[PDB]
Amino acid sequence: SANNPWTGFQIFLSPYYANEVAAAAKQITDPTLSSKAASVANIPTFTWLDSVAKIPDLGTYLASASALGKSTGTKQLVQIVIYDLPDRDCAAKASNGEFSIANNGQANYENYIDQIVAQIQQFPDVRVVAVIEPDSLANLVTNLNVQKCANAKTTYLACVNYALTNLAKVGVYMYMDAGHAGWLGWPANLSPAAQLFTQVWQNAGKSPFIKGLATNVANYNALQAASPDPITQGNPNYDEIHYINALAPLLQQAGWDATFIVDQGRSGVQNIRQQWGDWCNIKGAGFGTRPTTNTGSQFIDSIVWVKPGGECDGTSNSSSPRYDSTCSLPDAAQPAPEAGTWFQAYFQTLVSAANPPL
Ligand SMILES: OC[C@H]1O[C@@H](O[C@H]2[C@H](O)[C@@H](O)[C@@H](O)O[C@@H]2CO)[C@H](O)[C@@H](O)[C@@H]1O
Repeated sequence: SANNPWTGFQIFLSPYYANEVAAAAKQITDPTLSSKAASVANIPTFTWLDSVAKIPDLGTYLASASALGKSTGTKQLVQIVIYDLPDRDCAAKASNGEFSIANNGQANYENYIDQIVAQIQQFPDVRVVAVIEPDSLANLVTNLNVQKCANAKTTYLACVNYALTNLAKVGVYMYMDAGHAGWLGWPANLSPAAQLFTQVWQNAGKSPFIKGLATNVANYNALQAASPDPITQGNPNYDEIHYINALAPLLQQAGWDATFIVDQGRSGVQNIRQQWGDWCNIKGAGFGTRPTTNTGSQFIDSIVWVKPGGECDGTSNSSSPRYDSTCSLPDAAQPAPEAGTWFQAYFQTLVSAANPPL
Protein backbone atom coordinates (compact mmCIF):
# COMPACT_ATOMS: atom_id res chain seq x y z
CA SER A 1 0.00 0.00 0.00
CA ALA A 2 1.12 3.59 -0.69
CA ASN A 3 -1.21 6.06 1.01
CA ASN A 4 -1.80 5.83 4.79
CA PRO A 5 -4.12 8.76 5.65
CA TRP A 6 -2.39 9.30 9.03
CA THR A 7 1.18 9.68 7.73
CA GLY A 8 2.37 13.25 8.09
CA PHE A 9 -0.71 14.42 9.95
CA GLN A 10 -1.50 15.45 13.51
CA ILE A 11 -4.83 14.08 14.74
CA PHE A 12 -7.29 16.68 16.04
CA LEU A 13 -8.50 15.58 19.47
CA SER A 14 -12.28 15.37 19.80
CA PRO A 15 -13.61 18.37 21.78
CA TYR A 16 -16.93 16.55 22.25
CA TYR A 17 -15.24 13.61 23.92
CA ALA A 18 -12.91 15.97 25.79
CA ASN A 19 -15.88 17.77 27.36
CA GLU A 20 -17.42 14.45 28.40
CA VAL A 21 -14.11 13.21 29.84
CA ALA A 22 -13.30 16.44 31.70
CA ALA A 23 -16.76 16.28 33.29
CA ALA A 24 -16.48 12.57 34.14
CA ALA A 25 -13.02 12.81 35.71
CA LYS A 26 -13.93 15.48 38.25
CA GLN A 27 -16.64 13.11 39.55
CA ILE A 28 -14.18 10.22 40.09
CA THR A 29 -13.33 10.09 43.79
CA ASP A 30 -9.97 8.29 43.66
CA PRO A 31 -7.36 11.00 42.91
CA THR A 32 -4.95 9.02 40.72
CA LEU A 33 -7.86 7.32 38.94
CA SER A 34 -9.27 10.80 38.27
CA SER A 35 -5.92 11.82 36.80
CA LYS A 36 -5.89 8.76 34.52
CA ALA A 37 -9.48 9.34 33.38
CA ALA A 38 -8.69 12.99 32.63
CA SER A 39 -5.80 11.83 30.41
CA VAL A 40 -8.25 9.95 28.15
CA ALA A 41 -9.15 13.30 26.52
CA ASN A 42 -5.63 13.39 24.99
CA ILE A 43 -6.19 10.05 23.20
CA PRO A 44 -7.55 10.50 19.64
CA THR A 45 -11.11 9.25 19.11
CA PHE A 46 -13.68 9.34 16.32
CA THR A 47 -16.51 11.87 16.64
CA TRP A 48 -19.91 10.51 15.61
CA LEU A 49 -22.15 12.54 13.32
CA ASP A 50 -25.07 10.49 14.53
CA SER A 51 -27.63 13.25 13.76
CA VAL A 52 -27.99 16.44 11.68
CA ALA A 53 -27.69 18.64 14.77
CA LYS A 54 -24.07 17.44 15.02
CA ILE A 55 -23.18 18.90 11.61
CA PRO A 56 -22.38 22.40 12.99
CA ASP A 57 -20.07 20.67 15.48
CA LEU A 58 -18.18 19.30 12.48
CA GLY A 59 -17.99 22.89 11.24
CA THR A 60 -16.31 24.07 14.44
CA TYR A 61 -13.93 21.05 14.51
CA LEU A 62 -12.61 21.67 11.01
CA ALA A 63 -12.14 25.38 11.69
CA SER A 64 -10.38 24.69 14.98
CA ALA A 65 -8.27 22.07 13.20
CA SER A 66 -7.34 24.53 10.45
CA ALA A 67 -6.29 27.12 13.06
CA LEU A 68 -4.39 24.58 15.15
CA GLY A 69 -2.56 23.55 12.00
CA LYS A 70 -1.60 27.12 11.04
CA SER A 71 -0.45 27.99 14.56
CA THR A 72 1.50 24.77 15.23
CA GLY A 73 2.88 24.41 11.69
CA THR A 74 1.27 20.98 11.27
CA LYS A 75 -1.32 19.40 9.00
CA GLN A 76 -4.37 18.35 11.01
CA LEU A 77 -6.68 15.34 10.63
CA VAL A 78 -10.27 15.16 11.84
CA GLN A 79 -11.80 11.78 12.64
CA ILE A 80 -15.54 11.32 12.10
CA VAL A 81 -18.23 8.67 11.74
CA ILE A 82 -21.09 8.85 9.24
CA TYR A 83 -23.98 7.25 11.19
CA ASP A 84 -27.45 8.55 10.36
CA LEU A 85 -28.91 6.11 7.83
CA PRO A 86 -32.69 5.95 7.42
CA ASP A 87 -33.97 2.90 9.34
CA ARG A 88 -30.58 2.87 11.09
CA ASP A 89 -29.75 -0.20 13.21
CA CYS A 90 -32.06 -2.48 11.27
CA ALA A 91 -31.39 -5.69 13.24
CA ALA A 92 -31.49 -4.19 16.76
CA LYS A 93 -33.50 -1.51 18.58
CA ALA A 94 -30.96 0.29 20.79
CA SER A 95 -29.56 2.74 18.22
CA ASN A 96 -32.59 3.54 16.08
CA GLY A 97 -31.89 7.00 14.70
CA GLU A 98 -33.74 10.13 13.70
CA PHE A 99 -34.46 9.25 10.06
CA SER A 100 -36.81 6.60 8.75
CA ILE A 101 -37.54 5.53 5.19
CA ALA A 102 -41.28 6.13 5.58
CA ASN A 103 -40.55 9.69 6.79
CA ASN A 104 -38.61 11.17 3.85
CA GLY A 105 -35.55 9.14 4.83
CA GLN A 106 -33.69 9.07 1.51
CA ALA A 107 -33.94 12.82 1.00
CA ASN A 108 -33.11 13.63 4.63
CA TYR A 109 -29.95 11.54 4.37
CA GLU A 110 -28.82 13.05 1.06
CA ASN A 111 -29.27 16.51 2.61
CA TYR A 112 -27.35 15.29 5.68
CA ILE A 113 -24.40 14.32 3.45
CA ASP A 114 -24.66 17.47 1.33
CA GLN A 115 -24.42 19.65 4.43
CA ILE A 116 -21.41 17.66 5.64
CA VAL A 117 -19.73 17.99 2.23
CA ALA A 118 -20.32 21.76 2.26
CA GLN A 119 -18.59 22.06 5.64
CA ILE A 120 -15.55 19.96 4.66
CA GLN A 121 -15.29 21.84 1.36
CA GLN A 122 -14.48 25.08 3.22
CA PHE A 123 -11.32 23.61 4.79
CA PRO A 124 -9.14 22.05 2.08
CA ASP A 125 -6.12 22.27 4.40
CA VAL A 126 -7.68 19.83 6.94
CA ARG A 127 -7.73 16.10 6.20
CA VAL A 128 -10.82 14.12 7.19
CA VAL A 129 -11.00 10.38 7.83
CA ALA A 130 -14.52 8.94 7.99
CA VAL A 131 -15.92 5.55 9.02
CA ILE A 132 -18.98 4.96 6.84
CA GLU A 133 -22.21 3.85 8.53
CA PRO A 134 -21.44 1.28 11.24
CA ASP A 135 -23.43 -1.99 11.03
CA SER A 136 -25.17 -1.18 7.75
CA LEU A 137 -23.31 -3.31 5.20
CA ALA A 138 -22.79 -6.16 7.62
CA ASN A 139 -26.53 -6.30 8.24
CA LEU A 140 -26.89 -6.68 4.44
CA VAL A 141 -24.59 -9.74 4.52
CA THR A 142 -26.14 -11.78 7.34
CA ASN A 143 -29.50 -10.14 8.15
CA LEU A 144 -31.37 -10.00 4.82
CA ASN A 145 -34.10 -12.22 6.26
CA VAL A 146 -34.73 -9.45 8.81
CA GLN A 147 -37.63 -7.69 7.11
CA LYS A 148 -36.56 -4.25 8.36
CA CYS A 149 -33.11 -4.82 6.83
CA ALA A 150 -34.53 -6.34 3.61
CA ASN A 151 -36.91 -3.40 3.16
CA ALA A 152 -34.03 -0.95 3.67
CA LYS A 153 -31.42 -2.78 1.56
CA THR A 154 -31.80 -0.54 -1.48
CA THR A 155 -31.95 2.57 0.72
CA TYR A 156 -28.80 1.48 2.57
CA LEU A 157 -26.91 0.88 -0.69
CA ALA A 158 -28.13 4.14 -2.25
CA CYS A 159 -27.29 6.20 0.82
CA VAL A 160 -23.89 4.54 1.41
CA ASN A 161 -23.14 5.17 -2.27
CA TYR A 162 -24.22 8.78 -1.89
CA ALA A 163 -21.91 9.23 1.11
CA LEU A 164 -18.96 7.59 -0.66
CA THR A 165 -19.40 9.36 -3.99
CA ASN A 166 -19.89 12.82 -2.56
CA LEU A 167 -17.38 12.75 0.30
CA ALA A 168 -14.79 11.68 -2.29
CA LYS A 169 -15.27 14.97 -4.16
CA VAL A 170 -13.97 16.84 -1.09
CA GLY A 171 -11.10 14.40 -0.61
CA VAL A 172 -12.36 12.48 2.44
CA TYR A 173 -10.51 9.26 3.25
CA MET A 174 -13.10 6.63 4.04
CA TYR A 175 -13.31 3.17 5.61
CA MET A 176 -16.65 1.40 5.15
CA ASP A 177 -17.78 -0.40 8.26
CA ALA A 178 -17.28 -4.14 7.94
CA GLY A 179 -18.52 -5.57 11.23
CA HIS A 180 -16.08 -7.69 13.26
CA ALA A 181 -14.60 -11.19 13.49
CA GLY A 182 -17.67 -12.76 15.15
CA TRP A 183 -19.94 -11.19 12.52
CA LEU A 184 -18.40 -11.28 9.04
CA GLY A 185 -15.24 -13.10 10.16
CA TRP A 186 -16.84 -16.55 10.02
CA PRO A 187 -15.05 -18.28 7.09
CA ALA A 188 -18.35 -18.92 5.29
CA ASN A 189 -19.23 -15.19 5.50
CA LEU A 190 -15.91 -13.94 4.07
CA SER A 191 -16.80 -14.27 0.37
CA PRO A 192 -20.38 -12.86 0.62
CA ALA A 193 -18.95 -9.97 2.62
CA ALA A 194 -16.22 -9.36 0.01
CA GLN A 195 -18.69 -9.49 -2.88
CA LEU A 196 -20.79 -6.79 -1.20
CA PHE A 197 -17.87 -4.52 -0.33
CA THR A 198 -16.36 -4.80 -3.83
CA GLN A 199 -19.74 -4.12 -5.41
CA VAL A 200 -20.06 -1.06 -3.16
CA TRP A 201 -16.50 -0.04 -4.01
CA GLN A 202 -17.07 -0.52 -7.75
CA ASN A 203 -20.41 1.36 -7.58
CA ALA A 204 -18.59 4.34 -6.06
CA GLY A 205 -16.10 4.34 -8.96
CA LYS A 206 -13.20 2.65 -7.10
CA SER A 207 -12.21 6.14 -5.94
CA PRO A 208 -8.75 6.19 -4.32
CA PHE A 209 -10.38 7.81 -1.28
CA ILE A 210 -12.20 4.58 -0.44
CA LYS A 211 -9.25 3.26 1.55
CA GLY A 212 -10.94 0.08 2.77
CA LEU A 213 -12.81 -1.23 5.80
CA ALA A 214 -13.20 -0.61 9.52
CA THR A 215 -13.70 -3.51 11.94
CA ASN A 216 -14.71 -4.04 15.59
CA VAL A 217 -16.39 -0.63 15.78
CA ALA A 218 -18.23 -0.40 19.10
CA ASN A 219 -17.35 -4.02 19.81
CA TYR A 220 -14.78 -5.64 22.09
CA ASN A 221 -12.84 -8.23 20.06
CA ALA A 222 -9.12 -8.62 20.51
CA LEU A 223 -6.95 -7.51 17.63
CA GLN A 224 -4.45 -10.30 18.47
CA ALA A 225 -5.80 -12.67 21.13
CA ALA A 226 -3.34 -14.16 23.59
CA SER A 227 -5.82 -17.05 23.72
CA PRO A 228 -9.20 -17.35 21.97
CA ASP A 229 -12.18 -15.95 23.86
CA PRO A 230 -14.53 -18.83 24.79
CA ILE A 231 -17.37 -17.05 22.95
CA THR A 232 -15.46 -17.65 19.71
CA GLN A 233 -15.99 -21.43 19.74
CA GLY A 234 -16.37 -22.69 16.17
CA ASN A 235 -14.79 -19.66 14.46
CA PRO A 236 -11.10 -20.01 13.49
CA ASN A 237 -11.04 -16.21 13.06
CA TYR A 238 -11.37 -15.54 16.80
CA ASP A 239 -9.82 -12.06 16.62
CA GLU A 240 -9.64 -9.11 14.29
CA ILE A 241 -6.17 -9.89 12.87
CA HIS A 242 -7.48 -13.28 11.74
CA TYR A 243 -10.63 -11.82 10.22
CA ILE A 244 -8.62 -9.19 8.35
CA ASN A 245 -5.88 -11.59 7.21
CA ALA A 246 -8.65 -13.75 5.69
CA LEU A 247 -10.84 -11.02 4.16
CA ALA A 248 -8.29 -8.58 2.74
CA PRO A 249 -6.84 -11.02 0.12
CA LEU A 250 -10.31 -11.41 -1.43
CA LEU A 251 -10.51 -7.63 -1.84
CA GLN A 252 -7.14 -7.58 -3.60
CA GLN A 253 -8.21 -10.28 -6.08
CA ALA A 254 -10.72 -7.74 -7.42
CA GLY A 255 -7.97 -5.11 -7.65
CA TRP A 256 -8.82 -3.14 -4.50
CA ASP A 257 -5.65 -2.54 -2.47
CA ALA A 258 -7.85 -2.42 0.62
CA THR A 259 -6.54 -1.49 4.07
CA PHE A 260 -8.18 -1.50 7.47
CA ILE A 261 -8.66 0.33 10.74
CA VAL A 262 -9.62 -1.51 13.89
CA ASP A 263 -11.44 -0.18 16.92
CA GLN A 264 -9.69 -1.19 20.15
CA GLY A 265 -11.24 1.52 22.33
CA ARG A 266 -13.07 -1.02 24.53
CA SER A 267 -10.92 -4.09 23.84
CA GLY A 268 -8.52 -3.94 26.80
CA VAL A 269 -10.42 -6.60 28.80
CA GLN A 270 -11.07 -9.89 27.01
CA ASN A 271 -13.37 -12.78 28.06
CA ILE A 272 -16.18 -10.54 29.30
CA ARG A 273 -19.13 -12.01 27.39
CA GLN A 274 -21.50 -14.98 27.67
CA GLN A 275 -22.18 -15.05 23.90
CA TRP A 276 -20.25 -13.33 21.11
CA GLY A 277 -23.42 -11.51 20.00
CA ASP A 278 -23.61 -9.71 23.37
CA TRP A 279 -22.68 -6.20 22.22
CA CYS A 280 -24.50 -3.84 24.61
CA ASN A 281 -22.64 -2.12 27.50
CA ILE A 282 -20.56 -5.23 28.29
CA LYS A 283 -19.80 -5.24 32.04
CA GLY A 284 -16.14 -4.85 32.91
CA ALA A 285 -14.64 -3.59 29.67
CA GLY A 286 -11.42 -1.61 29.71
CA PHE A 287 -9.88 0.91 27.32
CA GLY A 288 -7.64 -1.03 24.95
CA THR A 289 -4.55 -0.42 22.80
CA ARG A 290 -4.00 3.29 22.10
CA PRO A 291 -4.47 4.41 18.48
CA THR A 292 -1.29 3.87 16.45
CA THR A 293 -0.18 3.21 12.86
CA ASN A 294 2.35 0.62 14.08
CA THR A 295 -0.19 -2.17 13.66
CA GLY A 296 1.99 -5.21 12.90
CA SER A 297 -0.23 -6.26 9.97
CA GLN A 298 0.28 -5.61 6.27
CA PHE A 299 -3.44 -4.82 5.94
CA ILE A 300 -4.02 -2.39 8.83
CA ASP A 301 -3.46 1.36 8.49
CA SER A 302 -4.26 2.09 12.15
CA ILE A 303 -5.53 0.88 15.45
CA VAL A 304 -8.17 3.47 16.32
CA TRP A 305 -10.74 4.38 18.97
CA VAL A 306 -14.02 4.71 17.09
CA LYS A 307 -16.75 4.12 19.66
CA PRO A 308 -16.17 6.68 22.47
CA GLY A 309 -15.97 4.58 25.61
CA GLY A 310 -18.36 5.86 28.23
CA GLU A 311 -21.07 6.84 25.76
CA CYS A 312 -23.90 4.40 26.31
CA ASP A 313 -24.71 1.60 23.85
CA GLY A 314 -28.40 1.46 24.70
CA THR A 315 -30.99 1.71 27.44
CA SER A 316 -31.90 -1.08 29.84
CA ASN A 317 -35.34 0.48 30.49
CA SER A 318 -37.84 -1.81 28.74
CA SER A 319 -40.38 1.06 28.63
CA SER A 320 -38.29 2.99 26.07
CA PRO A 321 -39.09 2.52 22.35
CA ARG A 322 -35.34 1.90 21.88
CA TYR A 323 -35.20 -0.97 24.37
CA ASP A 324 -33.20 -3.93 23.11
CA SER A 325 -33.22 -7.12 25.19
CA THR A 326 -29.48 -7.37 24.48
CA CYS A 327 -29.03 -4.40 26.84
CA SER A 328 -30.52 -6.42 29.75
CA LEU A 329 -28.31 -9.50 29.55
CA PRO A 330 -26.36 -10.67 32.62
CA ASP A 331 -23.09 -9.45 31.07
CA ALA A 332 -24.54 -5.98 30.30
CA ALA A 333 -24.08 -3.11 32.76
CA GLN A 334 -27.43 -2.03 34.20
CA PRO A 335 -29.21 0.21 34.72
CA ALA A 336 -28.08 1.93 31.51
CA PRO A 337 -29.29 5.20 29.91
CA GLU A 338 -30.20 5.92 26.29
CA ALA A 339 -27.62 5.01 23.65
CA GLY A 340 -25.24 7.86 22.92
CA THR A 341 -25.73 9.38 26.39
CA TRP A 342 -23.00 9.44 29.03
CA PHE A 343 -22.72 6.37 31.28
CA GLN A 344 -20.53 7.56 34.13
CA ALA A 345 -20.04 4.23 35.92
CA TYR A 346 -19.15 2.47 32.67
CA PHE A 347 -16.50 5.10 31.92
CA GLN A 348 -14.88 4.66 35.35
CA THR A 349 -14.54 0.92 34.81
CA LEU A 350 -13.10 1.57 31.33
CA VAL A 351 -10.46 3.76 33.00
CA SER A 352 -9.76 1.38 35.89
CA ALA A 353 -9.53 -1.72 33.68
CA ALA A 354 -7.60 -0.05 30.83
CA ASN A 355 -5.09 -2.38 29.20
CA PRO A 356 -2.37 -1.19 28.81
CA PRO A 357 -2.88 0.85 31.99
CA LEU A 358 -3.38 4.57 31.61
O1 LIG B 1 -21.03 -4.85 17.16
C1 LIG B 1 -21.95 -3.78 17.24
C2 LIG B 1 -23.22 -4.14 16.49
O2 LIG B 1 -23.52 -5.56 16.68
C3 LIG B 1 -24.83 -5.97 15.99
O3 LIG B 1 -25.23 -7.31 16.31
C4 LIG B 1 -24.41 -8.25 15.61
C5 LIG B 1 -23.28 -8.71 16.54
O4 LIG B 1 -22.24 -7.73 16.52
C6 LIG B 1 -22.67 -10.03 16.09
O5 LIG B 1 -21.76 -10.49 17.10
C7 LIG B 1 -23.78 -11.04 15.82
O6 LIG B 1 -24.62 -11.13 16.98
O7 LIG B 1 -24.58 -10.53 14.75
C8 LIG B 1 -25.33 -9.38 15.16
C9 LIG B 1 -26.22 -8.88 14.02
O8 LIG B 1 -27.46 -9.60 14.02
C10 LIG B 1 -25.99 -4.98 16.31
O9 LIG B 1 -27.05 -5.18 15.38
C11 LIG B 1 -25.61 -3.54 16.34
O10 LIG B 1 -26.69 -2.84 17.06
C12 LIG B 1 -24.32 -3.30 17.01
O11 LIG B 1 -23.87 -1.90 16.93
